[PDB]
Amino acid sequence: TFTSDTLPADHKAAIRQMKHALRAQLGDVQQIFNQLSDDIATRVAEINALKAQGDAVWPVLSYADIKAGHVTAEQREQIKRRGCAVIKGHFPREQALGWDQSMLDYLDRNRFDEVYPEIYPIYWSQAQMQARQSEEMANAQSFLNRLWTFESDGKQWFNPDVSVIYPDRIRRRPPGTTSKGLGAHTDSGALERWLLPAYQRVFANVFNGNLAQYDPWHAAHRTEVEEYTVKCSVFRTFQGWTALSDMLPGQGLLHVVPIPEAMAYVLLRPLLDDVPEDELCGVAPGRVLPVSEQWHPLLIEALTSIPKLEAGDSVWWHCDVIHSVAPVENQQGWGNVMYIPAAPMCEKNLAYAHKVKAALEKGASPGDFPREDYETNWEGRFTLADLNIHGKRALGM
Repeated sequence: TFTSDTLPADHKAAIRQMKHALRAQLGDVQQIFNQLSDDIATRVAEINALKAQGDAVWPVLSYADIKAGHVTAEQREQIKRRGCAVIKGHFPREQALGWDQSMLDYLDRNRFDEVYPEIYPIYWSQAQMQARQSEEMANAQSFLNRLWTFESDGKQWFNPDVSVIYPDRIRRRPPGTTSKGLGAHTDSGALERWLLPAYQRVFANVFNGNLAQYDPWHAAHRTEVEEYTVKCSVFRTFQGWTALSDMLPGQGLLHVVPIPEAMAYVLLRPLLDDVPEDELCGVAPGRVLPVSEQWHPLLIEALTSIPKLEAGDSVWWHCDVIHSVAPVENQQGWGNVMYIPAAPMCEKNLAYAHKVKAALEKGASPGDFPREDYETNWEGRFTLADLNIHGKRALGM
């Protein structure tokens, strides 16, 4: 047919056959697209009404409620409707600020300046690993993972109560920073969204025109997705990060299209009649899937900034959620973040977990990132001996 488990040799030819196949399957894609657009528009309307009232768009939950298990059904519903969430006070402010200073002292101790939106190529600081295997992070990941329908029919697609250690970096942006930011896009695959057999199953109700039956919270088959090698090696239910510093409004902040089903619009857009044969509305090999005003005006107008944050808060967004980082000139305040996602245990993530453990043991850069291995001979590094039981399970040990 047109699907391919790995990068097709001639991606343009594969794209042309996929369009012919799916357009035939859809029958009247334009009509389907208009209805989906109207539905998405109801959400955009809700969002603008909230913004007009100065009301919060991003769902806001207190970590206190997550910890006590007192998040209401209405709150859970809201997160599922918006596809994102802010966890207030996930970690006390002084703990998050302490982590930031701890990592700086770690860098000084190992003379980083002599051996080396500045993204730090460090992964094994005490702060990073302790935050990752903390009871607070575990409670958050479990809660978020459970917003998904992970058990479908007679199969459990993933363990929502155990998330794998996904070693990532930290980003520090001091006052005065001027950055272009990052254009709107989605991760977890680009061309794969259309050509990967697994994604054809995930988005079956999108490509067959039964949008009413498409549920972005249905986990089935997402765990079978393997991004092309031209990259993320794990299945994430939510991307996310913890604020290491307070973050002020308008200062080049994270924005998202708080509509998880927006991906359906993205998937059908290239199938309309104003799209060149070979083109996929900006999608290109080895690049993140872009979302623009040119191809997705309805979606771009829904981009919504995170609200003001205090160090210790954490923000999360569904794996299909479109996000960006607005540009900033002469940034006020700091913009420090520690990236920590939610990747529930499953065959795919267990395979990466074994690799993570080996990298940790050596203090080397994780496979998904550039091979810099700065920490291989650093002192004060988090080691296997520092792992608590939760950390061990998160590493498939």
